[PDB]
Amino acid sequence: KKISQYACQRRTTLNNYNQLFTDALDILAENDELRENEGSCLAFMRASSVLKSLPFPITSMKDTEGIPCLGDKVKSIIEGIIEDGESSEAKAVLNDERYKSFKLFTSVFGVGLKTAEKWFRMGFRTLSKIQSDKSLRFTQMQKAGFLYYEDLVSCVNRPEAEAVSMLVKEAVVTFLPDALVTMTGGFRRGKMTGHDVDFLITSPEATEDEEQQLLHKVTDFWKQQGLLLYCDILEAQKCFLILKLDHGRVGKGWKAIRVDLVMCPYDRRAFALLGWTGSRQFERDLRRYATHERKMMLDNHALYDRTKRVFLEAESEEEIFAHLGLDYIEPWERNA
DNA sequence: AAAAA
DNA sequence: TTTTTGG
DNA sequence: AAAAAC
Ligand SMILES: [Mg+2]
Ligand code: NA
Ligand SMILES: [Zn+2]
Ligand SMILES: [Zn+2]
Repeated sequence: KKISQYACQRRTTLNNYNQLFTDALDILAENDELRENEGSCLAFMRASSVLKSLPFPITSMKDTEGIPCLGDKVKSIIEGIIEDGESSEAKAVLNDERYKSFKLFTSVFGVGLKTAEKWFRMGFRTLSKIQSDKSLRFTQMQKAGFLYYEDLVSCVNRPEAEAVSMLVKEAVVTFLPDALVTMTGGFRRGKMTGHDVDFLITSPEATEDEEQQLLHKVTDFWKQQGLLLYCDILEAQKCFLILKLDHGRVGKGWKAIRVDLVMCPYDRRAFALLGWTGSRQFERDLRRYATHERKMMLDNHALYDRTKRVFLEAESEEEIFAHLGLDYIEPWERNA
């Protein structure tokens, strides 16, 4: 059948038969992100995403016929990999000094595009030279990023994610006993690793005040146990944390783990769950499909119909998919 | 960079 | 061709 | 301004 240009109309499981092509496309996309070429970045991310959905490996140029998001530039890259098993374009990016510096600097929690560019233009090339510099001033986020660097750069596995789930649930039910805690992100899509562990917290009986106070109560509780290594609460309501995960719950005997908690009103739980499950590409295409194909607006809180001038209600992800005129895609099929 | 407008 | 690309 | 998210 006809492969859609939208990730939300494709089933993308973790069994990628085209990793040789998508690893090269992911490097080219990352370079364009670093060079602030948003458009070329998006074109390589879409091409990589569509190849990830294929139930077979590309073995010839003829196999690319009728596949969307594969223009002339992308087909040249695929042709080159079929030729000798390597991408000369991706190899050049991997050896580029700006690309190497941007990957290294942005690997620090609290360092993005602007700070990485600033440090590179100052002549810095290593994290050791940045940390030991007497003139540089670091944000509270960067201080935590450097202090827990080794732990944060190693990836979180499923036993660790589960151990964190237990800590989150134990803390949450202490203040809201009827609260529902769901692991979202990559782990909900079936990944066996991740950079962090994400949770959606919601309560069917909590008041507007109770809902607002929960993340402050849970983080104060952890601060008292000496488990809160970093905390930033944002406006729903969410927090970006670093938690101390003791070895015994799954050297120094503990591991720093990046955790994100999202508190949402009970009614909006389907929109939040859908938004936080991801992948990033699946979310982008859901919103793009809603706008361009249905004249609808979708976000983590709601679904709005621009023609009917009404907000559409949903108690489940299935209901959101049905409002959009999409076949339901399971979370493990959203790895776009 | 690719597809829609 | 010019505009959009999550937002 | 910057970073943090899927
Ligand atoms: Mg995650
Ligand atoms: Na970063
Ligand atoms: Zn996260
Ligand atoms: Zn909204």
